[PDB]
Amino acid sequence: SLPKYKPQVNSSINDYICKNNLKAPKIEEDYTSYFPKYAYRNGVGRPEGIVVHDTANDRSTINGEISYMKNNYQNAFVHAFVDGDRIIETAPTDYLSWGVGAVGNPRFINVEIVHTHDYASFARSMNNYADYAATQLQYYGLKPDSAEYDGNGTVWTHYAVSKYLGGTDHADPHGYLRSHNYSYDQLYDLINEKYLIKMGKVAPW
Ligand code: NA
Ligand code: NA
Repeated sequence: SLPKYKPQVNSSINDYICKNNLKAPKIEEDYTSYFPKYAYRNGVGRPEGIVVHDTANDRSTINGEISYMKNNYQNAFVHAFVDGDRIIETAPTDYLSWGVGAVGNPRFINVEIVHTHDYASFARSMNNYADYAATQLQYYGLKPDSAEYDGNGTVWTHYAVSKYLGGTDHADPHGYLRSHNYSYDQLYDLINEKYLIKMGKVAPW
């Protein structure tokens, strides 16, 4: 059989996710007819990676975030939102979204983490981000490569886009993940494992 993934980053939260065999919900669509449908720089259907954002909002729900975004889409919109219960895709991943400024937008799928308020719901939200991201990497034939420390790859934080590409100055998701005793590198390891499970290279949970 296939080898179990050896975690490359210690994570008691990822251990919890795996041990309890958490299952991500289905990706559901909530598209909006008036959002623009613009190409990535290499074409429609040509994303180069995916960005981790968080809503920076301790009070909102995923429904409130989506309501706000549909009203303010000319200022910002993203591809999807995840929380502890749902994965909602709000724009097709084949077209760009307005989520990470003028340099990153023509390159990357943008996904927002909605804030959660207990341990189990936070863990699920991480599992859900990672499932969605691994799914996109697989579908588009991208392999996980973290850009955090070298400015190159297919998985980016908003912070990394601000640091290496410019066009924006946000610092998500580091502070938010830290507040829940997690980190971007633990998330990345979870994306990597899930990608490898989907690609049939390591054992499913
Ligand atoms: Na898609
Ligand atoms: Na890299």
